Amino acid sequence: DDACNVNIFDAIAEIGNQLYLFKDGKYWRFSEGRGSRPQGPFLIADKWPALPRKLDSVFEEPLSKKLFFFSGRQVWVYTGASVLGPRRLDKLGLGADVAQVTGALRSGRGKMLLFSGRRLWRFDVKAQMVDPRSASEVDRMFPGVPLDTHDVFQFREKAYFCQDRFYWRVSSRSELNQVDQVGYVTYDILQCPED
Amino acid sequence: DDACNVNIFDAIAEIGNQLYLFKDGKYWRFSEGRGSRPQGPFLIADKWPALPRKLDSVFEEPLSKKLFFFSGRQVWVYTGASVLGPRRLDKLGLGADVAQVTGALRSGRGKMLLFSGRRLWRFDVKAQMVDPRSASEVDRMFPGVPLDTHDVFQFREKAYFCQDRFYWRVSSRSELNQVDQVGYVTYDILQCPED
Repeated sequence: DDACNVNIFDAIAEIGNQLYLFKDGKYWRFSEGRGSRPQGPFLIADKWPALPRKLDSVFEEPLSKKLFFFSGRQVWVYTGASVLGPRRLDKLGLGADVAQVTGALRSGRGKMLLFSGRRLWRFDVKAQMVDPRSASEVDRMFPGVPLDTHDVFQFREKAYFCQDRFYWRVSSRSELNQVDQVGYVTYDILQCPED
Repeated sequence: DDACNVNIFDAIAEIGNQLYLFKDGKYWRFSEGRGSRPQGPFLIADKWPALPRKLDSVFEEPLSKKLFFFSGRQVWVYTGASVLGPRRLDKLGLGADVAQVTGALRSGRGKMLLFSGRRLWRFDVKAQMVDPRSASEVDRMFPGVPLDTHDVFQFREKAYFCQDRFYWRVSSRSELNQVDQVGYVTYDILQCPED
C-alpha cells in the first residue's frame, strides 16, 4: 500500500543508489532529493519470485552487488535474476541456534557484521563464512541502540538500528560507535508528509 | 508556548520533586505520572528577576538546596529569594579559559562534576572550588556520548547528556559509565505525544 502508512517494515536495505523497503509481499524504493517521495508499491514476487512473504533483512555486497535476503533460517543470494538458495544459515557458518538474521553492516575491508537480535558475528566476504571467534553482544559494540531492534541496515556510510517506527543512526569515532540521531523512518527518511 | 514544541531547551534541571525546563526567559515544571503534562510556561523574570534570558545550565546543590544558574562566563547562586551574584566563573575556581558551564552531575559525597562542552572538572561543594588540575575529557569518562553536548543534568539518579533535541542517558555500574538509552527529550521525558 502506501509506504508512508507503514509503521514497522519487514526489512530495509540500500541497493545501489536507492533505498528499498519491504513489507508483506510488497516493496518501495526511495532516492534522496528535494521533493523525493517513496516509489511504489511494487510486488516482491514480480522481481524476486523465489522469496517468501515476510523477509527479516537484506543487504547488498558493496562490490559484486550480489543481494542477500534472509527469512527465518533460510538465506537467498541473487546475482541479477539468478538466485542461489534457499540454503540453511549454517551454510554461511552460522550456528544451529541462530533463528534469523536481523541485519548486516560493512566492517573492515572485506568484512561484514551479521546481526541476530542482541548478538552479532563477523562475516568474511571472501569465504562467505562467519568468522570463528567473532560472536559479540550488540550492546557493547553499539551503546545507546535499543536492545529490541528488529532491523539493522547501512545507508550512506551510516548504520541504522530500527525499533518500532523509529531508527537510531550510528556513526563511528576512532574504532568506537555511538548514536548520533533518532528519527522516524517515514518522516525523517522517505520524506513523508505529516498532518 | 508548549514545552512539547521546543527542540532545544536552554537548560534542564531537577529542583525538589520536579523537573524544570528553561527556554528564552521562560520555564516549565514537569512531574511524572499517568497524564501529567508540562506546566507552564512561566517567566524566569518573575521568580528570578536577576537572571538573563538565555541560560546554559542550572543545578540544585544536593546538601544546601541552593540553585546555581550559569550563563556565559557568569554564575548566579539563589537561596530562596536571596541572590548571590553575578560572579565570573573564576570565583568557583574555573579557569579563565572556560567559556561556559554546560552542566553538572553529582560525584562522590560532597563532590560535583562541572561540564563545559568536551571538558569537565571536579567541584568541591564545601569549599565551592574547582582545581584546574582535575580537568578531564567527557569523551574518555563518558564513552558513547556525543562530542559536543549543550546540557548535562541528573534526573532520577540518572545522568542525561543532551545534543540537538535528543538525550544520551548514562547509569553507573562497575565504575564504568555506559549509555543505556537515547531518545527525544519531549517524547521520552515529558511524555509528549508522538507526531
